[PDB]
Amino acid sequence: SGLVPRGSHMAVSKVMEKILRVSNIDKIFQTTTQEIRQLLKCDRVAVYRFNPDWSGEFVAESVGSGWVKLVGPDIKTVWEDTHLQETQGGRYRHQESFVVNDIYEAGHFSCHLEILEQFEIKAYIIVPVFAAEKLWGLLAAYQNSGTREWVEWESSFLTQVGLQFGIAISHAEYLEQT
Amino acid sequence: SGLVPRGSHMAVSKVMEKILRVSNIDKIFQTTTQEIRQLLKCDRVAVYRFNPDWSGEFVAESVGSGWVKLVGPDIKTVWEDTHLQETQGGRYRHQESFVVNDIYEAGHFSCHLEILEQFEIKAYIIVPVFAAEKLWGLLAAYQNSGTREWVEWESSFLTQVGLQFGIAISHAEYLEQT
Ligand SMILES: CCC1=C(C)/C(=C/C2=NC(=C\c3[nH]c(/C=C4\NC(=O)[C@H](C)[C@H]4CC)c(C)c3CCC(=O)O)/C(CCC(=O)O)=C2C)NC1=O
Ligand SMILES: CCC1=C(C)/C(=C/C2=NC(=C\c3[nH]c(/C=C4\NC(=O)[C@H](C)[C@H]4CC)c(C)c3CCC(=O)O)/C(CCC(=O)O)=C2C)NC1=O
Repeated sequence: SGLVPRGSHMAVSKVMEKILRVSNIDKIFQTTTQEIRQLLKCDRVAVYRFNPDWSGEFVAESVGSGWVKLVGPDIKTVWEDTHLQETQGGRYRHQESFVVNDIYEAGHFSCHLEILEQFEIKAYIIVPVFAAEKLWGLLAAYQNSGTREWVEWESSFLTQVGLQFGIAISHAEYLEQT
Repeated sequence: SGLVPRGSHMAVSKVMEKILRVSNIDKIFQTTTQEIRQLLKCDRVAVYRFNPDWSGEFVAESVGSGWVKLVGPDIKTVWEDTHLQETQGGRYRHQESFVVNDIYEAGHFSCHLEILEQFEIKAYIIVPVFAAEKLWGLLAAYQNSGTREWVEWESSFLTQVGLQFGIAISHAEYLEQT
């Protein structure tokens, strides 16, 4: 019997069309984080951009009602993570994605737990965004309402959109090139 | 622990870069069918294009040594399939993909089996290629050496490249638009 279209495949395909047709990458990030958050039924999806010193800030997001807005006019949410700085991007530098069903089961340090608790994160998936051969930032999906048993299609989907964001950034650089 | 890059994800991402940078869609089909065939370790990967009457022909392929070449200069391999014609594209019109581990276990008619046997096909995956809202053709992976227990990542991968071929064709149309 046939295999009908899958949500993740159709969402990734839609991102590709936007990259082909939309020059405003901010707008691609804003609409795409929204589409991802709807498909994953999670509480926040965010793009985090590294600074040269490996600190960074949230630059785009979609967030459900009842959770704090971390991106917007006259807001700048910075996270200067000393592990990511010391290691120049952690495992993400090696193009690894990471899946955490329960932040209390991951062996995080308490100062890291504190920040996760501040953003009300209970479970997450984090993937790399590479532009050219450099780690440019991270794309993350968060569950704030409770723990979550993420499945393979969900982590693969988020990884694939991270690749597409990377291509979007790279292509914009290429086009300019004036 | 981290999830390292997956072959299918990196291959789909490479196709997207080609679509952004390469105007020659023939060339995208030829190099991409080769990449797919290597990753799937199968014997033939082919793009089949429909004519207005729902007959069609193979327009690009990668094929292993020892199997017949069906695409090339001064060759035209047509398959006029009466089921696909009568139904205007079969299940593929509804954007369904199809996975067959063993052609003898699928309930095919003997005249269909005959053609499959002519091309030495034992097992296959077939996916749609849509350009705009129209079924433009099919992208197929074939095992000729024996039956094959295809797995989910393989069918998802082929489906995703079918979507990307569709976007490639659509975008080329859009750009012309002169
Ligand atoms: C996309 C936004 C985002 C960021 C930036 C983030 C940071 C972050 N901090 C990490 C680890 C870490 N972070 C810290 C430490 C600290 N962290 C601090 O903010 C303090 C300044 C300092 C206290 C000393 C340490 C010690 C680790 C490694 C141990 C652990 O996993 O907690 C990890 C590693 C998890 C892994 O891949 O194993 C991430 C992803 N998570 C996110 O979702
Ligand atoms: C990409 C290249 C390619 C093509 C075109 C192809 C054709 C093809 N013929 C099909 C069915 C069919 N084809 C035919 C009949 C015929 N077929 C003929 O070539 C004769 C003219 C005629 C004899 C009457 C019939 C009766 C069916 C439906 C029953 C069956 O599954 O065999 C199906 C349906 C399988 C499904 O989705 O269930 C396909 C995909 N397979 C491929 O890999």
